[PDB]
Parts: sequence; structure tokens; C-alpha cells
Amino acid sequence: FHVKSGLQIKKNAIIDDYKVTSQVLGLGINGKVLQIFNKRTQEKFALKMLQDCPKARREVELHWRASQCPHIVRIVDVYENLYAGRKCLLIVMECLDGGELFSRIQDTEREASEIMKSIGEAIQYLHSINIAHRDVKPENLLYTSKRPNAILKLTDFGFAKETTDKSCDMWSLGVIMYILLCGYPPFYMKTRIRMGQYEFPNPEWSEVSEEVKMLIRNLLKTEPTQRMTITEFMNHPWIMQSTKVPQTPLHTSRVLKED
Ligand SMILES: O=C1NCCc2[nH]c(-c3ccnc(-c4cnc5ccccc5c4)c3)cc21
Repeated sequence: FHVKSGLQIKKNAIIDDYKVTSQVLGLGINGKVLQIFNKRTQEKFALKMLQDCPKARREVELHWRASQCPHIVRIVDVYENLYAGRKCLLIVMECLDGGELFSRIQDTEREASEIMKSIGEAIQYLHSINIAHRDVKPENLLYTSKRPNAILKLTDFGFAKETTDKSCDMWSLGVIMYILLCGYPPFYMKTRIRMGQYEFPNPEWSEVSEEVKMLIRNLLKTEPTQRMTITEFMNHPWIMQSTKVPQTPLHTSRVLKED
């Protein structure tokens, strides 16, 4: 009987339990994401502040429900406090030092696969509990530590929605796969997207498998109704047998330096 705990919205001042700094870890609709410190443990965390409305109350829900998945930024506590006489919801999540996915890169196929593979699990988890993330841009994929065995983790649930939408998550997955392999988006716009107008031009892509190209093409189908389901993405070999992919090298770092 493996029951994880429910969600507890603490009412004590958050300042009773953490020291809040002004280092800013991220920007978003609701203002800044602040680095804060657990007093008892002197460990570091990210703080997100929402105005308490029912939208806020819906993020926190989904995220919290989503949190017990290893590839999704984990919520550690949630408070309701007053701020300038306004109810707010404070989310305290795990702090992810490694910074944004791509930035790390700018410093191998197979390495690419592993990433896609982990991002897959994030979606797979979400989809199986009926949550569509929507906003799976690469800004929202952060690493736990600069240490190069760090884990890639998805964040930012400002646009999460219940599905009791998913096909558009797989789009992002395809765009992110794209940019991982060549170094730029498939779109160099509003009109080229609706059409499904994009190349695998060379010598950037000349070395890349038709196995891989197919897959991307299936993720970037203009028509949602048969873009690939996450369940199939994860079953597809490139991702499925992750480590037996050829360690064939790619220019992605160079290009994202150049660009
Ligand atoms: O929900 C969000 N929306 C807006 C952007 C954002 N960043 C975060 C976030 C969450 C956890 N950690 C970070 C983070 C931690 N450490 C960093 C070090 C250096 C650069 C960026 C960092 C980001 C950011 C959450 C959100």
C-alpha cells in the first residue's frame, strides 16, 4: 500500500522557516523566482510567488501531484501568506543549479537521445495522470547541478491543464529534439509553422539517421490528431534502447555558440 502524502498548505510566515534572498533564478508571469534558504538545513531552494486566485490554486495542485516524478522539479513546501494585504501562494521547490538545458551544452547524438529520453518520462508521467504541460520550451528544462551526471528536470506549470492538449506537448518534444541535433530551431514564421515547412539541411544534418529524421517528422506533424503519442515516443528505439545509440558527433555546441 504505497501512499505518498497529501498536499499541505502551510499558514505560518515563510520567513519563520526560510531565509529569503533577492538572487533571481527566473522570470515569469508572476514576477521573479527567488533563491531562498531552509533555516534548519541551510540547503538552497527556489521560491515562486503567485497571487492566490483559483488559477494559482490549480498550478500548485498539478505541480504538486506531478512532483513525485524524478524528472520534474519537486515541490518541497507550499505556503499561504499575506503580502501587502493580498493572499499569495508561495511555492518552495527544489533549486536547480545546472541552469537551462542548452546553456550546459554550449561548453553526441547518444547524449541527445538520453536528454530527449528523460524529457519523455516527464511527459509520460504527466500524461498518465492526465496533465498536459503545454509550455515545454527549453528555458523550462533545468539541470540539478553543474556536475555533468546531473538530472534534467522540467519546470513551470503556469500553463498546465487537466485532461479529465497533450498532442501539443509532443510538438515541443519534437522542436527540442530538433534543436538538440543541429543547433537551431526548425523555424528560422507563423506561416511556415502552419504549413509544416522545415528542412534537415546539411552539412549540419548530413550525418543524421533516417531513423531519427522520421521520428522528428512524426513529432512535428502539423495535424495534432496524428502526431506521435508519448507512449509511442518512449517505445521508439532511438529513445527506448538509449545507450546503444551510436556516439556519432554533432555540431550543436558550435552552432549555439555561433548563434
Ligand atoms: O516556474 C517557473 N517559471 C518561471 C521561470 C522558472 N524558473 C524556475 C526555477 C526552478 C528551480 N530552479 C531554478 C534555478 C536554480 N538555479 C539556477 C542557477 C543558475 C541559473 C538558473 C537557475 C535556475 C529555476 C521555476 C520557474
